[PDB]
Amino acid sequence: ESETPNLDIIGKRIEKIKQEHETSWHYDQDHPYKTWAYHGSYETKQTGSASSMVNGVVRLLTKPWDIIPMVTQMAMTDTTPFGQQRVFKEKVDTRTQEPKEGTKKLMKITAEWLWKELGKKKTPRMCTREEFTRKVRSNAALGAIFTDENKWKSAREAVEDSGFWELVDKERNLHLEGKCETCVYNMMGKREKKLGEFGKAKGSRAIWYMWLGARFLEFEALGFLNEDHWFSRENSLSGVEGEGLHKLGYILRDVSKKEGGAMYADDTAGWDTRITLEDLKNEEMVTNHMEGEHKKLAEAIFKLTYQNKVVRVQRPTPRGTVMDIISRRDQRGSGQVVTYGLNTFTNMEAQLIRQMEGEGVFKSIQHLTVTEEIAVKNWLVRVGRERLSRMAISGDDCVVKPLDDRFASALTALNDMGKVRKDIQQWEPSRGWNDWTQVPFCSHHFHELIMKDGRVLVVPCRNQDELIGRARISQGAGWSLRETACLGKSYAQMWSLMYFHRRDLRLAANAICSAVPSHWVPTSRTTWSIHATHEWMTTEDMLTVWNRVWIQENPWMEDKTPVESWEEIPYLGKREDQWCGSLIGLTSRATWAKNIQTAINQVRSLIGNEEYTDYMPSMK
RNA sequence: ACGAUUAUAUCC
RNA sequence: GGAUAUAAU
Ligand SMILES: [Zn+2]
Ligand SMILES: [Zn+2]
Repeated sequence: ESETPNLDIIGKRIEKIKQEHETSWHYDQDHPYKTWAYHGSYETKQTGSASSMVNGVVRLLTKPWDIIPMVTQMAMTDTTPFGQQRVFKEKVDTRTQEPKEGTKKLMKITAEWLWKELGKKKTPRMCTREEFTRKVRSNAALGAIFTDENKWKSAREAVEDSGFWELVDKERNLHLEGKCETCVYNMMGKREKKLGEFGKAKGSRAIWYMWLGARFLEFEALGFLNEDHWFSRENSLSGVEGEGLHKLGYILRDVSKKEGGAMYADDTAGWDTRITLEDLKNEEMVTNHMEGEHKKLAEAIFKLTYQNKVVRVQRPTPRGTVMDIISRRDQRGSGQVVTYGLNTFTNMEAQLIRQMEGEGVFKSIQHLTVTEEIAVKNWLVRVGRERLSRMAISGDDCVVKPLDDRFASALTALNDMGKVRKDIQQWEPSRGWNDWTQVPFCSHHFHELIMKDGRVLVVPCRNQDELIGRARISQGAGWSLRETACLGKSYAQMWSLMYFHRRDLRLAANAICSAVPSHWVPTSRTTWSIHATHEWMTTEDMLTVWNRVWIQENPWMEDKTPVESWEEIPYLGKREDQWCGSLIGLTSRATWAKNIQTAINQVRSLIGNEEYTDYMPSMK
């Protein structure tokens, strides 16, 4: 299970790091790395956090959930080097057994077919520095590894300096030689909100980012997959790139119209970690569709920086905090320019193969019969593009409506490819949904909503406890009321646009809007401006948003007749609202709703003497 | 100091 | 077009 570094590929980098840190370079033999080649360590200062901050306005306005642990245990993640290392031991420090011969044959035939179909109406191309210069956020991370690279205070200042692009040229000229001297990953813990356990916040995932020079070189050679929308639903059939979250239910309802079995949406456990060097090499086949200088640069990124990664990660130790130089050949580095696009690719390929195994196209990994190989190639030819349309795929999240239900029990290939399902035994047959409105996708399910007009909407919907929990906490420490009042309204605005159809969220949302100064306009998470005459985001121009998104711009809404009142906008049926976590019918909820003006007036008085508006007469 | 890819709102 | 905020992979 040990990792075999190629020191002819990653060797010059590890050395350059060493040289810049000679006063501290040691070789800890207490290093915990069981499946990653460890190369050294040196001293460094801890970054990260594990605190969470209370949004007082929302917590005061959501009292019935105080008693609900699925709300109240929500916290920010632990991104300290402790939190990272736990995540590392649990998820990133693992090995996937190389797939069997049959599997590798299935994967290559399917990868090669896929790129030819993705390339029928697109052509790979280099991206431009001007293109990079316009896209990059101005405060995106510099991520400098070497001292030659730590000259700028922002990415904007950097891409407007000749000396930045001189560095980029030095590595660019190496890449065209087949060598790499400077592309090293940084590491951090994903800052997000997770349910805690036993009074401890938990880390979530790893985030790997190279420096801004390297990130351009990625973008130069592979950005075209994103910039030219290769994984659009139009181009790839299976993808859903570019569609927002509210529109995804419409994409699912269509998929459901196909004749087939149940609808399956099995999560893969730690997808990025389970990406194998075979995967990494099937993904590289896109270079077969490239040319000239472009082909060399794309090969350089793939072999020297994706299939040969030098990662630089923090580990707590008794003698302060240290920084390990570790290296892995396989795995997707979360934060590579190709993360979203190439997870969609490989997942498309995976599910297809799983579709094939259910249909009988091949009977066993380890061995692909000369005859069977012909049947696979002819199955893609015959039905492959249709099989792709039976799927909705967003990176590793996927929904597959297969031909029959033998899909559920077709798992030899999926497991051998390393794509182990989460929360189910390796060979436990799969759970499948016969009602598309209950299929999870991009952390939601989707309800068909009949309007008072008779028109139908499809709307996103999740367990309420999940949404209230997240509105009630925030980045930071301690408690806050004024500093996160506009943040509460932001959440309220989201509840009214996406989840207007949950009684509790629309009530809570009008409450938060009523309790927050109406003339305050957010300038950051914790700062704002005050306009003397204008209110911000009134219940009327909230309704303008609801129309603009759900009627005017909704391509599944042929009748563009607006709604004139918030009372026109319907709700889910009570039993469904209840099923999806609503508190109606509980006694705590009734009291909360009756005395809601009393709690609004508390928050008002706690905030101070500002200007307020009642958003509640939208529900009478 | 603050990844890539993306949707939406808002402010300019 | 940018920034801010939220959300998704
Ligand atoms: Zn390089
Ligand atoms: Zn629901």
